[PDB]
Amino acid sequence: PNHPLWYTLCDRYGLYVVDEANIETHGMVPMNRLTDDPRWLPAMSERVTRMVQRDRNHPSVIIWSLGNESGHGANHDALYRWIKSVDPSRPVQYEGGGADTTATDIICPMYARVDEDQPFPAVPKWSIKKWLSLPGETRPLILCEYAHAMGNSLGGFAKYWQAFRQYPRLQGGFVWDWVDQSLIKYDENGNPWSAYGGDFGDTPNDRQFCM
Amino acid sequence: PNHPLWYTLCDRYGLYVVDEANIETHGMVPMNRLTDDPRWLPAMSERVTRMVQRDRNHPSVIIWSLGNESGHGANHDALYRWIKSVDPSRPVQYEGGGADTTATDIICPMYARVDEDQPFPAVPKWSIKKWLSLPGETRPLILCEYAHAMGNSLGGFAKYWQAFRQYPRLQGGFVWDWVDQSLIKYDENGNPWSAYGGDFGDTPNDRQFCM
Ligand code: NA
Ligand code: NA
Ligand code: NA
Ligand code: NA
Repeated sequence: PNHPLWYTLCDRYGLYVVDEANIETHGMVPMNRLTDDPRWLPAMSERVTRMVQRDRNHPSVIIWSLGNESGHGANHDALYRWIKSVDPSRPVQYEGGGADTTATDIICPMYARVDEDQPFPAVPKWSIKKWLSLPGETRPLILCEYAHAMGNSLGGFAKYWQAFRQYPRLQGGFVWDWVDQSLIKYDENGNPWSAYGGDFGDTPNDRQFCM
Repeated sequence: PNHPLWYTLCDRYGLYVVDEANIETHGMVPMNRLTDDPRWLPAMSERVTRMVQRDRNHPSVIIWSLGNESGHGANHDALYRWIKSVDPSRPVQYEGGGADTTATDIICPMYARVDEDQPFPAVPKWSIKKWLSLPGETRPLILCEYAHAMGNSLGGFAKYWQAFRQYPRLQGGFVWDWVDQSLIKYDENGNPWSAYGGDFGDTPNDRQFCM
């Protein structure tokens, strides 16, 4: 959840917002180790419930998200249902556990490609065109993350947009991402420069992946 | 419906058969002028019911077809339901009226392309990939006709098969078609030559379109 003024500004200038609970357990092995554990349900519930309690009156918020990269666990299903029960006015989405679980109203993959399947074990990233028409599938598809804009990037961006326009149920996506997470450091002469992972003695680090 | 030996040969050699009622009113304006008319229901009914009565014991017959290129009329819906009642063991398909009407268990377009939409008024031929995922659409898609093999043709055949293999609900199609409908004529020396439309003084005719 963002600074409260953000939602007010989105209300007034006009931007659709996905409000997302402060839950990410990416580093766990497997990714759902905590989110499938009922002992972590209380901590998780608070991050979801208190977000909804705060932001539910903002028109800009159109979709609730259960967090990010925390696999798929029983705690997600419980909290998905909690939100649907308390606020039926907004769809709930969540990408974890393969982007099309029982904890999401929207197929919301990250970095699924337009035409190319990436058939990973358990959590495949289908071609977005293909994903829509899998046997039994009826949900809209909106990429929670796509077109990773790291450095000299966004090659093939046009391919996504051609598909979005051609396919009714391909309803767009959210580019990753808005702003380089660089930090200003100063050299011996007091001149500013842009720093990334590792430049503060931080180790282990993931270098330029923050930009 | 074919010569009765055909189904016995398909039973024994092993080919899947779509058995199709002898009903085509292609030249009507509009195409459903007769098939929407209750006065033509008795005539149409006999072409459907007597085919089913003749051929229902052949295992090679896996799908019933209501005919071809006759638009979509109320008579089709009635006969669709008749078959579903008397023989629940086989799906019923029919392409007329846009290939995805209420008279068909299978989206069965003719000459719908793999990636390119042809948005004709009333009876669009969507890209087959796009067609599967149209809002609310759940049926399998099998082209009743595709890859028109007229003369030097079948360009882009691989594009269909790549799509068929990638998309579970794209379950193939029937190439148009098996054999050239050329006829034998003889020159002054008794030498045979292949003839097409118009070669018999027949007019109006559609020339080489029979091949
Ligand atoms: Na779309
Ligand atoms: Na990053
Ligand atoms: Na297929
Ligand atoms: Na022809």
